[PDB]
Order: sequence, then structure tokens, then C-alpha cells
Amino acid sequence: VLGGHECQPHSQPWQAALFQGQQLLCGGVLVGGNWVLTAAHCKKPKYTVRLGDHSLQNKDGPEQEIPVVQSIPHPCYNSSDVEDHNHDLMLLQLRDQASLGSKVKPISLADHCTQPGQKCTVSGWGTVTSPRENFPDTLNCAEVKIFPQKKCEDAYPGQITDGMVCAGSSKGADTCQGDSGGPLVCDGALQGITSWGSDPCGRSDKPGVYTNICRYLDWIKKIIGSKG
Ligand SMILES: [Ca+2]
Repeated sequence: VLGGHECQPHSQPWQAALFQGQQLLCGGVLVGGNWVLTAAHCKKPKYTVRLGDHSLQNKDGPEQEIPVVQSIPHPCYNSSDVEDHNHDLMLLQLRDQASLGSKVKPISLADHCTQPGQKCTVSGWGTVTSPRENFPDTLNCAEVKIFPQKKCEDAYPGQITDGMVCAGSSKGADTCQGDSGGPLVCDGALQGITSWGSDPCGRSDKPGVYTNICRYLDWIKKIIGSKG
């Protein structure tokens, strides 16, 4: 997270993280008790979701390390075409139900699509600098603004679909490598999932690109609304 700051600890109780061992893979969002939403390009055969975390190295005390027993990418997501990022979404089913409270808790899915100029929040453990990477130990937060789609399209010509949403900052706040799969929160709801962006991060002319969650409501709800 460029141009941001260290989040107040556990102020994003929905924040998740994908670990393989001690190696941090991606961010994630807790949208249900046993359900974690992330980016499809983070798919791995085996990994563990960590919740209630702030410092990667240090014990904060909320941490819950829960393995995932099912990975469900979006059926129209394509790993073949690189740079076709459309439908970058995956739901991870947790073996165990998460223990919930002020420190850990699912976030409501946004039932509205957003509007340009909407101020939002991104969080993650991804690099705080770019191009020279610095991966912080503590979760970082930044405020961003929803870009109009046609500015988004012109920023990445031909690469933007209606399942994507652009969010950027004049002062350089942007998601970066290691934040993928993490939350985009607008008005206390989950508006998006960190998908991809430009090189370097935090370019005034290039906003971050997030999977537009208002478009996927019926697919997420169906899977997480099942008997699983
Ligand atoms: Ca910790």
C-alpha cells in the first residue's frame, strides 16, 4: 500500500491474508463466517488464511490460522490469458468457522455500485514503496477515490471490463504487489477486491484496478449462501 499509513490495529477486522507457511501470498477479505474472498490469480492447491492479524512477525493476539478446504475461482476467470484479468475473483472456504468480534468479523458486500469521486479505503501488507519494494510488517491503510470508467478505460486501453473498477489517488495512495486479493471498502461495505495495476504503483495517471463487487453479488451470495 503506497502513500498510506499503518492502520490502527484491527480497524479492518475483515482483512485476511493467504499464507503458504510463513510466506505471505495475497490479501483476502472475510465475507462470511467460513468464507474468504480474494483474487483468482492467488489460487494455490494448499494455503492457510490468517485473520485478526496486524504485525506479521509479532503476536497481536487475535490471530486465527485456519486452513482452506475449498478454492472456488470465478468460472469465467482465465489463467491462460495473461493480462486478461477479467473476473478476478475467488472464494476460499475455511475448514473452521472463524471466531468473531471487534477484532475479526465479516464485512457486508456492497449492494450498490459506486459513483465517481467516492472515497474508499484499501489495506494490505503489500509493498509500501515502488518501484523499490518495501514489504512492511504491519498492515497499511490508504484512502482512494473511485475513478470513472472511461478514465479507467483510457488509462488501460482495451484491458478494462465492467467487472472492474478503478480507484486512485492524486497524492499517490495505491495498492501494489502483495495487496492483491485485499479489500476495497467504500462506506463500510466491500466495493472491490485488489486485482492489478500499473508499474510503478502510485502513478497519478494510472489508478489501481479492482474487481467490481457489485457486479458479482449473485455469484458470491450463491456460493456462500449454500450449505457449505
Ligand atoms: Ca501478528
